[PDB]
Amino acid sequence: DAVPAYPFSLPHALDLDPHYAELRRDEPVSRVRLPYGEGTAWLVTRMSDARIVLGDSRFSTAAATDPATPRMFPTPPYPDGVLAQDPPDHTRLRRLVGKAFTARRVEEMRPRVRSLVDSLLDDMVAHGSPADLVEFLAVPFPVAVICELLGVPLEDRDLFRTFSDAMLSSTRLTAAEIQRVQQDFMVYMDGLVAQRRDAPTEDLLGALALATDNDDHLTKGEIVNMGVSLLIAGHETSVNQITNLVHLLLTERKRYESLVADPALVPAAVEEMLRYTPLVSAGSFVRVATEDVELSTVTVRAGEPCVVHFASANRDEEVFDHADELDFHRERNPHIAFGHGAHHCIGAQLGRLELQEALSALVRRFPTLDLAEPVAGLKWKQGMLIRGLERQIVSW
Ligand code: HEM
Ligand SMILES: CC[C@H]1OC(=O)[C@H](C)[C@@H](O)[C@H](C)[C@@H](O)[C@@H](C)C[C@@H](C)C(=O)[C@H](C)[C@@H](O)[C@H]1C
Repeated sequence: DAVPAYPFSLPHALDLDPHYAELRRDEPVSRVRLPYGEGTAWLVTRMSDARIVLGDSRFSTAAATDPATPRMFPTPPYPDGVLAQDPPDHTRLRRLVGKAFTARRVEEMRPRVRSLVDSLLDDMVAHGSPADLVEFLAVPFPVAVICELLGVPLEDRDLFRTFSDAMLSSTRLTAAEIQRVQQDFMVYMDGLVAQRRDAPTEDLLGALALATDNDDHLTKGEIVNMGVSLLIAGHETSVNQITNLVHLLLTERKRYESLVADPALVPAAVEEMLRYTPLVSAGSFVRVATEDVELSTVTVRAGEPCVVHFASANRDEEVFDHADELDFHRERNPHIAFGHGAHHCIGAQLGRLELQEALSALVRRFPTLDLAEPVAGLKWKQGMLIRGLERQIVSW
């Protein structure tokens, strides 16, 4: 049609396309053509609409498994995936692993997690300035945590990192490359679960194995694919967000300075930068209206698909004052960096904990921390549904 292509542009660093501000003011629900599937979808750019699309049972993610449905990513959605489940099947699927992810149990991890951080910043003072924060902190820290929590051997890091990168592909890989990797990841994760048949374990793969035999409502696909989801998300998010928050802090170095000063403002600064950063480069897993639903400016009809831009909802000038600006002293922060509704991030407390502990340590032990490579040459990941840096050389 004359419906525009979404994404609107190749992304630049952590910058928002300014069409998002235009769309927010004048056309906050707009028709867009997603890179894969057939047809058109409504793009949702404002906080109130995002909350309805993410929040209401009249929007179904399961309805989007149809290969004809528009989507951000080459492969048609895996039907046994958590994102493709609607409540109440979705609620039952999430109860299998949720206990592990409540703010209470995630708090219980802060000791082990801080020790791990210290050990790795130790190995980085040993190598000496300048060093690559990616090599020494951003990758090994979240990989260690999700490995211990799930029960995944650390010796498999290169294996699951390669699979995980492939499956967050936007334009870098083809549908058939990604379905291939998906099959391998399923068989590998099925393999690890099966090892707990006559040898149960006190870890989440432990729980996923007991479910295969003790639970009659959940298919083995769903249970095993859950293992894949936690292992992908459990390193892919935090690894990129550490590089992203650091990039935000050391470019306008006033922010890092201001945290060196008051290191107890780090929990608030993490929430503010979570609001400010497009971790999800563009759009979202799609929701299809199953009934007419009224958004701000339009009634989406049954069968019409919708896609949200999280980073755009988190720049809504009707919700956050001075949104175009990072403020660590904000009174309220009702951001949706972790989504909303049924599919609200399960790992949100873990990712909060890992971002909190990484930035605390750095601000406290490295007050001299600065970018020891040019901003113009920064190797931002290309052709993936998420943003982050491949390398971040820092001096102290
Ligand atoms: C800074 C860290 C993180 C951010 C910004 C983040 C962001 C998000 C967002 C926006 C969603 C919603 C997707 C949607 O509804 O379309 C989500 C879902 C999810 N996140 Fe996170 N996440 C983070 C950390 C983690 C961690 C540490 C894990 C696992 C250990 C994880 C696992 C998941 C899973 C499995 C889902 C899908 C949940 C469902 O479909 O019910 N995330 N995350
Ligand atoms: C369109 C962008 C989205 O990607 C997708 O839907 C991907 C195809 C999913 O299969 C990815 C690989 C799953 O592992 C998720 C469980 C990862 C978790 C972090 C998210 O939900 C994430 C926010 C995700 O929704 C977005 C990146």
